[PDB]
This record gives sequence, structure tokens and C-alpha cells, in this order.
Amino acid sequence: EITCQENLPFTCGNTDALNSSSFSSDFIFGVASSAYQIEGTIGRGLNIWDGFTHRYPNKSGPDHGNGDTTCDSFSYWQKDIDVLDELNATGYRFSIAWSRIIPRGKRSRGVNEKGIDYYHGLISGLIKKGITPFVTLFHWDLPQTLQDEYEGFLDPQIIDDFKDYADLCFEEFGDSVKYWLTINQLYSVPTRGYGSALDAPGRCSPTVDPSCYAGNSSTEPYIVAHHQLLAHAKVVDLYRKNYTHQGGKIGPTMITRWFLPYNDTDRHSIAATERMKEFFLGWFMGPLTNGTYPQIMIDTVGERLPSFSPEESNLVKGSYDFLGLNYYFTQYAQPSPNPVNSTNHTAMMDAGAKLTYINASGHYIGPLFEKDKADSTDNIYYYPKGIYSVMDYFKNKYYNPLIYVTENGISTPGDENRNQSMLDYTRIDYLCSHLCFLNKVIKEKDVNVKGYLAWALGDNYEFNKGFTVRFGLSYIDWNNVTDRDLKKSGQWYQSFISP
Amino acid sequence: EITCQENLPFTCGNTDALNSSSFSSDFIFGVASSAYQIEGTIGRGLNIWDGFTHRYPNKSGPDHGNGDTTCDSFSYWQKDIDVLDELNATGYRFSIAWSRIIPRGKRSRGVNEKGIDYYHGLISGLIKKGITPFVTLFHWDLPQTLQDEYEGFLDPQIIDDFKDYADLCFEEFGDSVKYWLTINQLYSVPTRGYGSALDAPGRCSPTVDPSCYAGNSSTEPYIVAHHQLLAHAKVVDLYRKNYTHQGGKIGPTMITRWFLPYNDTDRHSIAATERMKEFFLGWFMGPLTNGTYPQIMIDTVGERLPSFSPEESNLVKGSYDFLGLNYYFTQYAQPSPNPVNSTNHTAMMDAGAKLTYINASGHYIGPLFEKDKADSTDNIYYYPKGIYSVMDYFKNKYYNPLIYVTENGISTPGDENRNQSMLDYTRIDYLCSHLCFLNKVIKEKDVNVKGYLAWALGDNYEFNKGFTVRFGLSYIDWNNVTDRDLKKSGQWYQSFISP
Ligand SMILES: *[C@@H]1O[C@H](CO)[C@@H](O[C@@H]2O[C@H](CO)[C@@H](O[C@@H]3O[C@H](CO[C@H]4O[C@H](CO)[C@@H](O)[C@H](O)[C@@H]4O)[C@@H](O)[C@H](O[C@H]4O[C@H](CO)[C@@H](O)[C@H](O)[C@@H]4O)[C@@H]3O[C@@H]3OC[C@@H](O)[C@H](O)[C@H]3O)[C@H](O)[C@H]2NC(C)=O)[C@H](O[C@@H]2O[C@@H](C)[C@@H](O)[C@@H](O)[C@@H]2O)[C@H]1NC(C)=O
Ligand SMILES: *[C@@H]1O[C@H](CO)[C@@H](O[C@@H]2O[C@H](CO)[C@@H](O[C@@H]3O[C@H](CO[C@H]4O[C@H](CO)[C@@H](O)[C@H](O)[C@@H]4O)[C@@H](O)[C@H](O[C@H]4O[C@H](CO)[C@@H](O)[C@H](O)[C@@H]4O)[C@@H]3O[C@@H]3OC[C@@H](O)[C@H](O)[C@H]3O)[C@H](O)[C@H]2NC(C)=O)[C@H](O[C@@H]2O[C@@H](C)[C@@H](O)[C@@H](O)[C@@H]2O)[C@H]1NC(C)=O
Ligand SMILES: *[C@@H]1O[C@H](CO)[C@@H](O[C@@H]2O[C@H](CO)[C@@H](O[C@@H]3O[C@H](CO)[C@@H](O)[C@H](O)[C@@H]3O[C@@H]3OC[C@@H](O)[C@H](O)[C@H]3O)[C@H](O)[C@H]2NC(C)=O)[C@H](O[C@@H]2O[C@@H](C)[C@@H](O)[C@@H](O)[C@@H]2O)[C@H]1NC(C)=O
Ligand SMILES: *[C@@H]1O[C@H](CO)[C@@H](O[C@@H]2O[C@H](CO)[C@@H](O[C@@H]3O[C@H](CO)[C@@H](O)[C@H](O)[C@@H]3O[C@@H]3OC[C@@H](O)[C@H](O)[C@H]3O)[C@H](O)[C@H]2NC(C)=O)[C@H](O[C@@H]2O[C@@H](C)[C@@H](O)[C@@H](O)[C@@H]2O)[C@H]1NC(C)=O
Ligand SMILES: *[C@@H]1O[C@H](CO)[C@@H](O[C@@H]2O[C@H](CO)[C@@H](O)[C@H](O)[C@H]2NC(C)=O)[C@H](O)[C@H]1NC(C)=O
Ligand SMILES: *[C@@H]1O[C@H](CO)[C@@H](O[C@@H]2O[C@H](CO)[C@@H](O)[C@H](O)[C@H]2NC(C)=O)[C@H](O)[C@H]1NC(C)=O
Ligand SMILES: *[C@@H]1O[C@H](CO)[C@@H](O)[C@H](O)[C@H]1NC(C)=O
Ligand SMILES: *[C@@H]1O[C@H](CO)[C@@H](O)[C@H](O)[C@H]1NC(C)=O
Ligand SMILES: *[C@@H]1O[C@H](CO)[C@@H](O)[C@H](O)[C@H]1NC(C)=O
Ligand SMILES: *[C@@H]1O[C@H](CO)[C@@H](O)[C@H](O)[C@H]1NC(C)=O
Ligand SMILES: *[C@@H]1O[C@H](CO)[C@@H](O)[C@H](O)[C@H]1NC(C)=O
Ligand SMILES: *[C@@H]1O[C@H](CO)[C@@H](O)[C@H](O)[C@H]1NC(C)=O
Ligand SMILES: *[C@@H]1O[C@H](CO)[C@@H](O)[C@H](O)[C@H]1NC(C)=O
Ligand SMILES: *[C@@H]1O[C@H](CO)[C@@H](O)[C@H](O)[C@H]1NC(C)=O
Ligand SMILES: *[C@@H]1O[C@H](CO)[C@@H](O)[C@H](O)[C@H]1NC(C)=O
Ligand SMILES: *[C@@H]1O[C@H](CO)[C@@H](O)[C@H](O)[C@H]1NC(C)=O
Ligand SMILES: *[C@@H]1O[C@H](CO)[C@@H](O)[C@H](O)[C@H]1NC(C)=O
Ligand SMILES: *[C@@H]1O[C@H](CO)[C@@H](O)[C@H](O)[C@H]1NC(C)=O
Ligand SMILES: OC[C@@H]1[C@@H](O)[C@H](O)[C@@H](O)c2nnnn21
Ligand SMILES: OC[C@@H]1[C@@H](O)[C@H](O)[C@@H](O)c2nnnn21
Ligand SMILES: [Zn+2]
Repeated sequence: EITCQENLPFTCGNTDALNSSSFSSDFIFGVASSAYQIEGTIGRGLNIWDGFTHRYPNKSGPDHGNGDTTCDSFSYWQKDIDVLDELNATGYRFSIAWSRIIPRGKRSRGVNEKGIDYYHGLISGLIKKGITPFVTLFHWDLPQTLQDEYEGFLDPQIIDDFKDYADLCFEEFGDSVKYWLTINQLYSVPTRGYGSALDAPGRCSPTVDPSCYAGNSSTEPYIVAHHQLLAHAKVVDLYRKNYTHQGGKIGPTMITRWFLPYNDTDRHSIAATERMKEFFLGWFMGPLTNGTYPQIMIDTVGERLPSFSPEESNLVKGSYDFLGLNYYFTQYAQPSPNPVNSTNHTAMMDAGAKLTYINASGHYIGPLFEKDKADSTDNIYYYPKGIYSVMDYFKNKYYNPLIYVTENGISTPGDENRNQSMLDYTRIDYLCSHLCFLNKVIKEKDVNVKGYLAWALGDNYEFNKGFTVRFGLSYIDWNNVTDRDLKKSGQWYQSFISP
Repeated sequence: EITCQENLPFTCGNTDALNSSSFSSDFIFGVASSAYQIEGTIGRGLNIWDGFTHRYPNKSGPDHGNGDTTCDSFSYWQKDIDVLDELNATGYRFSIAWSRIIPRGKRSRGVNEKGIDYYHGLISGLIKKGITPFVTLFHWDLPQTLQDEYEGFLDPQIIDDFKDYADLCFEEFGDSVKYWLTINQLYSVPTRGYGSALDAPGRCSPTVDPSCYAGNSSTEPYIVAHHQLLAHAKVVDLYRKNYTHQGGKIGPTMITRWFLPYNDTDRHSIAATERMKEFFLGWFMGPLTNGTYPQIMIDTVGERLPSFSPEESNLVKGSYDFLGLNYYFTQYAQPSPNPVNSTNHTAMMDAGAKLTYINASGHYIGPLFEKDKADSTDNIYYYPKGIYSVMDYFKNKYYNPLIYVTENGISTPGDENRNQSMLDYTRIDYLCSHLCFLNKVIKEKDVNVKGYLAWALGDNYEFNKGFTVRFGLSYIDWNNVTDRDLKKSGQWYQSFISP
């Protein structure tokens, strides 16, 4: 019988009590990254994260930091491999920058052979060290030209441009890559990119954020989400019909959260919590497992929710061999009004829920996850049991999928000096506490989870935060980015992997 | 009788001997800038100077510097006005960033109202201080989307997109702006952007520079130059047919140089020198005054030289109310082979001339203009009499045009500390020596020159050099860019203007 801790102090950092041998022998352990966050702009075209961070510098991070040079994994990809080799990792999730291999967006405009060679060398070097690549096609870095020609995922033209890009990736790299992810965290661009405008491309309703160049927070998240699903599904059909000889697997990435009632004896809070599961997870998982959006979304969102044609429904339903599930935290849910006629209405309001980390009796859900120095009541807190609840729910609600946990991690402040930053015991505690619950749900619920990739390999440009926070299991000095030095957490993870 | 010095020491920094009263009362004096170099990316889309400096950082400058933030004239435009007001300048040449007012390139995709407001406020503030704007529509910063859709000026699609952009500028700003420049230095993009790939977009033949993403140095300069001429001319026709009510004037900008024979008693060197005038100046001035390219270009360049249709010839011929002539230096010319079959052939080789600053008897043409620390034999030297020779030649060869000198200036090294940088006596000497000769050619040759705008208002991002050189008459601290402090040269120019 497995017992896992939910509150500090944690004791799961002792590899005598929790280690890779606690899991099945075939289980994959590694780390994750994304191309905008680590490579730098050298050698690639420009994408909407370049555009957004340059046009709206105060949304790039408090430091106005961006991905221009970052940790220079363009130059230092071998040093990334060396971290993975030091860890004895068996998996690495990275993304391909579309703008590196097709700078002009549309494949017929030509490819960047040198860009293709960069990924070929990375892939070869990973395989040579026994590391299985998990490759994300699209981690948000859409070529700027596509955004400017047709507003990117706002238009159905994205579908064919994404498909041609993916086809190029399968053709060039699929002989060696056997695990593909389509779109990172389906929820994120619709809501953050086209709802709140926290993220590229930065569209919203005028009264939501007067800085947005265009948009409609009430409608565009749904359009974008629908096109993401169709683009994803077209790519999965291409993969499975034209690249079956490669013997690989493909899936989307979901951002997952658990949700608990703000007040667990209040029917209204309980209802809000179930609405959140449908609006946050089901928005994408309903289409992926059934070809339709959740009924509560159909009912609430009304004419703002696009329909799938019968052909589209069939394409989207079942369009995965596995799911990449990212998990960071859990929220309490309580009712909230949905003012659809308000000029500042957003799609996120349609769930009719307000989300917190503190429940009605004042209980904070778990340890600190992210401090917000401008407003401490907005701090995020984590909840290790949430990974168990999420995986259990996916097995039960969504037809017992094959799952890889494709991100899980925690930041530490960029104001810490190097010594404090390397003594990242808070990261050991976060990682180990989640891994305890992940082992527990695999054993107790028989969820088909076959790997775990912690966020992040190294310190990088963090979307929305610049270099003001660090997520790496290895430290990078921003004054000289060559080295990636294992932190206490990297050292711990090394021992967890090879106890 | 006016006597001007050609060699150090100069004595023209004494405003008792040379000042604005030396010129006609209506003569305009000021300074110049360009949008990529001064504004920063905040509030605008991305352009090919963003793209080029990010994809090829070692071509942006030795420091890998770029225009991301630069002197932040987006924020500090009023401080630019204050410099001009301190100088008692009567003119200011600046450029409009296409990506600031139409981030998506094509006007039908929408305009950036806030971008338009930025130029409205600058224009209003200049006029309120009695400063005449001279506005460049296109100082090289093409929206990246246009380069990625159709390779920008490589394709005839540029013509209509440039025309719609210019129409927007005339409509929004032409009530107040009465002097417009179309394309900065017609020679520069074809040769540097598509020939040597020193400049955005960075296209060339593979063996010229293996880093270029695509191109053909032998053909593309001519295509690009031809499209620039047609785009320019379409804009001038639009201006003169649809905006005649505004009572303004429009013209192109030329980069001018003088050329002297490397050996002035060698017929081959003399012939190379005349070929250089045709290939460097006539490439554009032949079309602008006659609707045709120079005969030597027709003969040499052959099938690589595009033809104008009769309609196009008519559009281009006479397509200026004035010429903006930029002038920095003069070269000696000697014969050089033109290996048209070589894989590394460039359009610049077609002139059949090698250019130097030292003549056959070892004479350096004038004082140091730019030191090249990697190779001192490649230092540039200036030649004050060259501005007299250029203006004289334009009057005689090109039908007595109205001229404004739209750039003239010199750098000092970015390795100098602030005190050395502020004691920029070398810049006083360069500026005054050219102004002496400019007054001399107006008086002796009756060239219709009506203003002079020194490069640059302030220190900025220098194309190809980053922040490793400074051109300003006012100093900017890169650690805190708010202030623009008049250097010795700015102080001198203040006294020259108001002696
Ligand atoms: C899994 O996918 C299944 C589909 O493959 C989902 O089942 C569908 O659920 C639909 C409701 O979402 C249901 O459609 C309704 O059909 C009513 C019946 O119509 C038939 O007879 C009519 C009946 O009187 C007639 O007009 C029709 O022409 C048909 O003959 C019908 O009115 C409903 O429409 C109203 O409601 C929808 C909102 O739901 C409005 O958009 C619409 O304007 C109208 O006001 C609805 O019809 C659907 O209307 C929209 C149109 O685009 C659709 O094509 C039309 O179908 C549908 O019958 C079933 N299909 C079957 C095959 O069962 C299933 O839904 C879950 O399970 C069903 C039983 C129900 O409980 C749903 O609430 C649950 O979500 C999906 N499962 C999951 C878990 O999502
Ligand atoms: C100012 O613009 C003026 C034009 O508005 C320039 O004058 C033109 O100069 C052209 C040479 O560049 C000259 O064209 C030549 O015409 C020859 C005569 O053709 C007529 O009779 C033929 C004659 O036997 C016949 O085939 C034709 O159909 C006509 O009836 C002719 O062969 C020349 O073509 C050969 O040379 C050109 C290269 O120059 C090759 O490209 C071509 O394949 C061929 O091998 C040339 O014909 C032109 O050929 C190219 C085609 O695209 C053109 O349309 C065709 O015209 C033309 O006659 C005159 N036009 C007139 C009205 O004078 C003027 O040029 C300068 O002055 C002229 C006198 C001459 O000295 C030029 O060298 C000077 O540059 C321009 N001024 C300046 C300063 O540039
Ligand atoms: C978790 O949710 C539960 C269920 O909603 C909360 O319990 C409910 O709390 C209500 C107050 O928020 C109680 O109603 C009040 O009852 C007294 C007694 O008559 C009355 O004077 C109040 O006016 C009020 O009555 C309501 O007035 C509005 C009407 O529309 C409604 O019909 C009336 O009920 C309600 O009785 C109680 N329900 C139950 C089943 O206990 C619970 O609130 C916490 O516990 C309750 C017992 C009370 O001590 C609250 O102070 C305390 O907040 C909530 N838990 C938390 C921690 O918020
Ligand atoms: C400026 O250009 C002028 C004109 O080209 C240079 O003067 C010419 O310089 C040539 C040498 O580069 C002289 O030719 C040589 O003459 C001696 C006497 O016969 C002979 O032994 C050489 O072989 C050579 O002769 C040529 O050989 C190649 C044949 O194809 C050609 O037909 C022969 O002429 C040439 O006489 C002279 N021309 C004139 C009109 O003086 C001039 O060069 C400078 O001055 C000349 C006089 C000489 O002192 C050169 O050393 C010196 O460089 C050049 N000025 C400079 C500074 O380069
Ligand atoms: C968001 O786009 C929607 C749909 O075009 C706009 O909502 C409509 O508002 C128009 C004008 O009020 C109404 O006539 C329709 O009834 C509404 N349709 C629905 C589906 O709500 C909405 O105003 C736009 N929001 C913004 C801020 O522009
Ligand atoms: C530059 O483009 C030109 C024109 O397409 C190429 O020149 C031709 O070379 C082809 C193959 O040799 C020849 O058949 C033609 O005779 C040439 N045409 C002319 C106008 O020269 C040239 O090879 C390309 N250069 C590069 C480096 O690609
Ligand atoms: C691994 O952890 C398991 C408990 O899950 C323990 O039985 C085993 O001894 C540990 N392995 C090592 C080498 O410590
Ligand atoms: C941030 O920048 C935008 C311009 O993009 C401006 O609208 C906003 O007020 C600035 N934010 C703050 C907090 O100053
Ligand atoms: C498969 O590849 C062929 C050949 O390139 C293509 O034409 C066919 O339409 C593709 N199939 C997809 C997505 O099924
Ligand atoms: C608009 O929403 C903001 C936050 O979503 C809120 O502060 C404000 O009350 C809302 N305004 C109206 C008019 O509803
Ligand atoms: C930068 O870091 C690398 C790796 O430690 C080191 O080899 C190189 O000397 C360092 N350079 C400087 C300037 O610190
Ligand atoms: C690598 O992991 C494998 C599999 O558990 C183990 O046999 C090997 O000893 C480990 N290597 C190191 C250096 O830890
Ligand atoms: C201006 O220079 C002229 C010579 O060009 C001289 O006559 C005049 O005195 C000078 N003006 C002043 C105020 O020094
Ligand atoms: C500069 O960068 C390019 C890649 O854009 C590379 O080809 C070239 O060798 C580098 N230059 C030097 C001098 O190292
Ligand atoms: C003039 O403006 C009209 C109306 O917008 C336009 O349709 C006409 O073609 C334009 N003319 C040019 C460049 O002459
Ligand atoms: C190519 O040109 C370069 C410089 O233009 C020169 O060094 C070289 O000799 C040329 N090569 C050939 C094969 O002509
Ligand atoms: C930056 O320069 C401006 C102008 O001199 C000054 O007001 C401001 O205090 C300076 N800030 C710093 C941090 O130096
Ligand atoms: C400005 O220049 C005008 C025109 O020459 C002159 O009358 C006025 O005194 C000058 N102002 C200053 C402050 O120099
Ligand atoms: O914020 C940490 C990380 C980001 O760095 C990843 O790019 C993104 O996929 C994500 N989503 N949720 N949390 N994360
Ligand atoms: O190098 C100094 C300046 C550049 O800063 C200008 O942008 C450009 O128009 C130019 N051309 N020649 N010299 N210059
Ligand atoms: Zn940048």
C-alpha cells in the first residue's frame, strides 16, 4: 500500500523510498523543453512569440525578456544532450520551431535545409545516448507570416499549412522519432492568446485589454480552439495514413488541472467544479473522444460554439494514439456570473466559475507554487494529489487512454542568487510529491501512464515571465549561457532515475 | 571667392567664417534619422531588419546589436524634438515604419491606429517648433510578412502594397507633411540586400555567402532595383494625381558618391570611373530622367537587365519633384574583370571597377572616415570636395534638379568613453568641411540645393555595426537612453545655425 504526502514537509526525496524502480521497467523518465524558450532566433525566421514579445514588451515578462538568445540551445544542443546523459534520462521532449524549418510558413515557399540539419543532429545525438525523443510539432511559435496573412489559427487556412509542415517533419525525422505531439496544451492559445491576450498573438476585446491590436475575447477562443482541433486531427490522419511504416505514435498535449469544490457541501460550488472539468478538459477531450463538444458548452456557448460537420467529427474523434498530459496544479471552483452581453466578456467566463487556491473555510490547497509579488492573494499553490485525480479521471471518463506526462515542474524566483538557485529543495519536493502520487495512481487505478517528463531541462525564457523565474533542473547563468549545471533537483532526479 | 579645405587641419568650425547666413535665407538646416534605427519594436509589427538581425546576428553588428530598443524614440520622441529645438533646426528627416502603421503589410488587413497617432504627435510637435518634416516612406524596414509572402521587392506584388501604404501616409499625414521621400538610397537594398547579403533581407548566391537563405547575386539586384523604380514611380504618380491639393513635393533618395580615377592619366582607370558613375548613379538616374537604363548597363548586363514597357518608362521618367541626395564619401576607380560565369558573380562586378581610397601613386583621398580594425587597408577615407563634384554633376547631367542633402555625417568608435565621444571634433571637421563645399557649389555652379540634413540626430542602431559606432550630433547612453545630449558637434551646429 502506497502512502503519499500532500503537505510539507515531504520525505519523498529519499531515493530509498521512491525511485524509478518503483515504476514499471519500461517507464520513461526525462525532461522537457520548447523551442522558443531555449533555442534563440539565430538561424530561423520570426514567429508570433518574437512578434508578441517585441510589440508588447511588458507582456513578455517584468524584465521585458524574450527568446532572442535565451540559453542558446541552437549552439549548445550538445550540452542539452549532456544533461540528459548525466541524468540517465530515457526521454526528452523538445519542440520543433516551425520558423526554423519553414521560415516562410507555407511549405511550398521552401524549406531551411540548415534548420532541418539542426534537428537531425539533435535527434541523432539523443538516440546515440539512448534517449527517446518526444517531439512537439507546435509549441505556440507560429511563423509571423501566417499570423499576418490570415491571423493564424483564427482562420481555417491554418489547417493545410500546419498539415504540410507536419508532413515535412514526418518525412524528415519520423524514421527516428516515434513519439509526436501535435499542439502543446490545446487550452492555452485560445484562452491566453485570443481571450486574455496574456500570450501571443495578443488578441482580445478592446475593453479586456486596450493594447490588443484586434480581437474578440468572447468568440475568438472558440474559433481558434476549433481550428486547433481540426488541424490536429488532419495531422493525426496524415500520420496514421501516410507514415504508418514508421511505427510511431502521435497525440495532442492537454494542460490538465484538477478541480475541487470551493465549498464541498455547497451544490452550487460542486456544480461549478463539474462545469470546470467540462469547460477546461472536455472542451478538447469531448471532441477527441466523441467528435462533439460537451453538452454544457453547447448549451452555454450557443451560437458562439462552432459545429463539426459529420466528416470533421469523424476526423477529430479518436485522433490520438496517446495523450500528452501536462499537469502543474489544481483549483477550487465556486460559482461566478457569465455576463455574455458585457463588452469585457471572455470565453473563460462561460464556465460560470471563479477559481481559487483557498477554499471557503480558508484552507490553502497545498504548498506554494508561485508567489505573485504584486498581489500575494493571487499566489498559486500546488496539490500533489491532483495528478492522481487527473489520471484517474482520464482513465474513467476518457476511455482508458495511453498517457505520457509531458510536463510537470515548478519555478523558483530569478531574484535568488546562484547558490540559492542551485539549492532548489522546493523543486525536489514538488517533483517527488507528484511522482509519488503518479506511482500510486498507476498501481491503484491501473492508469496506462508510460512516462514522465519534468519541466524543464534547464533554465530558459519562461512565457510571460522572461528570466524572472527559473524552471530548470539544471542552472544556466544568463551572463554566460554555455553550461547547464545540475541543481540539487537535477542531482536528486539523477539518483531517482538510477538509485 | 570661396576657398574650402580638403585636408586636415580644417578651420571651418569657426562660425565667424562659415555659418547658416553664408547660405540663402530660406535654406533648411537640420538632421536625419530612420525608424528602425531609433524607435524600437514596441508598438509595431516585425520587419525584415528585425528578421535579418535576429536570424543572422553576426551581420547585425560585431556586438550583435539590433533595433529592438535602441534609443527608444517610440517613448522619447519629444526628446528628439527637444534636440531639434535646441539646435534651432528648420528641418528634420525621419522615416515612417511601415510595420508600425500596417503591421500586416497589406493595407486591407487593417491599420494600427495607435501607430498612426504616434506619427501624428511627432509631426504636430515638429511643426509647433517650426521644424519642417522630411518624411521617408521606406527606410528599408519592410514588413516581414511581405518578404515571406513574396520575397518583398523581388516580386512585382510589392508595387501595389507599397502604393497602398504610401496612400495611407499621404491621407493621414500629408495635410502637414510637405516633403516626402519614397525609398531611401535606391542603390543599397539591391546590392547589399540581394547582392552581398550584408543587409536585410540577406539573399545572395550560395558561393557569395553560404549563410544566405536563397538568392542570386547576379540577377536579383537588377530585379529588385527595377521593382524599386516602379514602386517609387507608382507612388509619385499617386501623390501627384491624388494629393496635389496638399501642396507638397516628393522624390526618391539616392546614395551619391563621387568617383575619381585611381590613375588619372590611365585611360582604363578613367573609363572605369565613368562606368562607375553610370552603374552607381545612372542605374537609377537614367530611369528617373529618361525612362531607360544607361546604355553601358544595357550592353554589359544584357538579359539580366529588365526592360521597361512604354507605359512603365513613362511612369518612371520624371517621377520626382526633387531629389534627396545622401553623400558620405568618394572612391577611386580602376579596372576590374567582370566574370559573369563565375558562381560568385555579383551585379556589383558588372561595372568592371575596383574601388579604393588610395590612388596609384599612394595618395589617400582625404581624412579618415571609418577605421576597419579587422583590416586597416580597408579603412574608408572622406573627400569634402566630393559633395561639390556630385552636386555639379547632378545639375549638369540630370537636368538641374531641386536637391535636398538628406544625409551627410561620420561615425566615431563605440569603444570611446563618454567624454571622448562628446569631444567629437572629428565630426565638426567632417560636417563643416562638407558644408563649405556645399555653399561653394551653390554659389559657383548655381546648383538648386535648398537644404541640408546631417546624419544623425542622435546615436542609434547603425545598420551592420550595432552600437559599435556612433553617428549622432547628440549622445545617448545605452544604459539609460532617455537623454540626448548635444556633443561638441551638436553645439557647433547650433552656433552654425544661429551664429
Ligand atoms: C456524443 O456524440 C453524440 C452524437 O454523435 C451525442 O449525441 C447527440 O446529442 C445531441 C445533443 O447534443 C442530440 O441532438 C439533439 O437531437 C434532438 C433530436 O433530433 C432528432 O429528432 C429531432 C428531435 O425532435 C430533429 O429536429 C432532428 O433533425 C433529429 O431527427 C435535437 O433538437 C437537439 O437539437 C436542439 O439542441 C441542440 C443543442 O443540443 C441545438 O444546437 C439545436 O439547435 C436544437 O436547439 C439535438 O439536435 C442537434 O442539434 C444541433 C445540430 O447541429 C445537430 O446535428 C443535431 O443533432 C443527438 O440526437 C445525439 N445523437 C445521437 C446519435 O444520440 C452525444 O451526446 C450525449 O449523449 C446524448 C444522448 C445526449 O445526452 C447529449 O446531451 C450528451 O452530450 C455525445 N456524447 C457526449 C458525452 O458528449
Ligand atoms: C533615352 O531614352 C531613349 C529612348 O526613349 C534612348 O534612345 C533609344 O536608344 C536605344 C538604344 O538603347 C535605341 O534603340 C536601338 O534601336 C536600334 C534601331 O531600331 C529601330 O530600327 C531598328 C534599327 O535597325 C529595328 O529593329 C527597331 O525595331 C527600330 O525600328 C536597335 O537595334 C537597338 O537594339 C539592339 O540594341 C539593344 C541594346 O541597345 C538590344 O537590347 C536589342 O536586342 C538590340 O540588340 C536598339 O533597339 C532597342 O532594342 C531593345 C528594345 O527593348 C527597345 O525597345 C529597342 O528600342 C532607340 O532607337 C533610341 N530611341 C530613340 C527614340 O532615339 C536614349 O538612348 C541614348 O541616346 C540614343 C540615341 C543612343 O545613343 C543610346 O545609346 C543613348 O543611351 C536614352 N538616353 C540616355 C541618355 O540613356
Ligand atoms: C458551505 O456551503 C454551505 C451550504 O451553502 C454553507 O451553509 C449554509 O450557510 C448559509 C449562510 O451562508 C446558511 O443560511 C443562513 O442560515 C441562518 C439560519 O436561518 C440565517 O439567519 C441566514 O439568513 C441564512 O439563511 C439563508 O438566507 C438566504 C436564503 O436565500 C436561504 O434560503 C437561507 O438558507 C445555511 O443554513 C447553511 N446551510 C447548511 C446546510 O448548513 C456553509 O456555511 C457555513 O456553515 C453554515 C452552517 C454557517 O455557519 C455559515 O456561517 C458558514 O459560512 C458554507 N461553508 C463555508 C465555510 O462557507
Ligand atoms: C599611370 O598610368 C600610366 C599609363 O598607364 C602609367 O604609365 C605607364 O606605365 C607603364 C608601366 O606600368 C609604362 O610601360 C612600361 O614602359 C617601359 C619602357 O618601355 C617598359 O620596359 C615596360 O615593359 C612597360 O611597357 C609596357 O609593357 C606592356 C605593354 O603591353 C605596353 O605596350 C608597354 O607600354 C608606360 O610607358 C607608361 N605610360 C606612359 C604614357 O608613361 C603610370 O606608371 C607610372 O609612370 C610610368 C612612366 C612608370 O614610371 C611606371 O613605373 C609608374 O608606375 C601610372 N602611374 C602610376 C603611379 O601607377
Ligand atoms: C463579439 O463578436 C460577437 C459576435 O459577432 C458580438 O456579439 C454580437 O453582438 C452583436 C451586436 O450586439 C449582436 O447583434 C449579436 O446578438 C451578438 N451575437 C452573439 C453571438 O453574442 C460581440 O459584440 C463582439 N464583442 C466585441 C467586444 O466586439
Ligand atoms: C543566376 O540566375 C542566372 C539566370 O537564371 C543563372 O545564369 C544562367 O545560368 C544558366 C545555367 O548556366 C544559364 O543557362 C544561362 O545562360 C545563364 N543566364 C544568364 C542570363 O547568365 C545563374 O547561374 C544563377 N546564378 C546562381 C549562382 O544561381
Ligand atoms: C527503490 O524504492 C523501492 C520502493 O519503491 C525500494 O524497495 C528499493 O530498495 C529502492 N531502490 C534503491 C536502490 O534504493
Ligand atoms: C504596458 O504596455 C502597453 C502598451 O503595449 C500599455 O498599454 C500598458 O499600460 C503598459 N502597462 C503598464 C502596467 O504600464
Ligand atoms: C498522402 O500522401 C499522398 C502523396 O503525397 C497525398 O497526396 C495524400 O493525399 C496524402 N494523405 C493524407 C493526409 O491522407
Ligand atoms: C469587467 O470585468 C472586470 C474584470 O473581469 C470587472 O472588474 C468589471 O466589473 C467588469 N465591468 C462590467 C461593466 O461588468
Ligand atoms: C563561459 O562558460 C564556459 C563554460 O563554463 C567557459 O568555458 C567559458 O570560458 C566562459 N566564458 C566566460 C567569459 O566566462
Ligand atoms: C543507467 O540506467 C540503467 C537502467 O536502469 C542502469 O542499468 C545503468 O547502470 C545506469 N547508468 C548510470 C551511469 O547510472
Ligand atoms: C557668417 O559667416 C559670414 C561668412 O560666410 C560672415 O560674413 C558673418 O559675419 C558670419 N556671421 C556671424 C554672426 O558671425
Ligand atoms: C556568422 O554566422 C553565420 C551563420 O549565420 C556563419 O555562417 C558564419 O560563419 C559566422 N561568421 C563568422 C565570422 O564566424
Ligand atoms: C486615385 O484615388 C482614387 C480613389 O480612391 C483611385 O481609385 C484612383 O485609381 C487613384 N489614382 C492614382 C494612383 O492615380
Ligand atoms: C570569387 O570571388 C572572390 C571574391 O569576389 C575571390 O576571392 C575568388 O577569386 C573568386 N573565385 C573564382 C573561382 O573566381
Ligand atoms: C535616466 O536618465 C534620465 C535622464 O537623465 C534620468 O532622469 C533618470 O533618473 C535616469 N535613470 C537612471 C536609473 O539612471
Ligand atoms: C532662431 O533662428 C532664427 C532665424 O535665423 C533667429 O532669428 C532666432 O534668433 C534663433 N533663435 C535662437 C534661440 O537661436
Ligand atoms: O509555466 C511553466 C510551463 C511553460 O514554460 C511551458 O511552455 C508551458 O507548456 C506551460 N504551461 N503551464 N506551465 N508551463
Ligand atoms: O552609415 C551611416 C548611414 C546609415 O545609418 C543610414 O541608415 C543609411 O541611409 C546610410 N547610408 N550610408 N550611410 N548611412
Ligand atoms: Zn529582439
